[PDB]
Amino acid sequence: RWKRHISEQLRRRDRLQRQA
Repeated sequence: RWKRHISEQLRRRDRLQRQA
């Protein structure tokens, strides 16, 4: 499910990679 919430983020603002 997170794939839909990340697919748009990782594509726009992939700032989660640093958040972990």
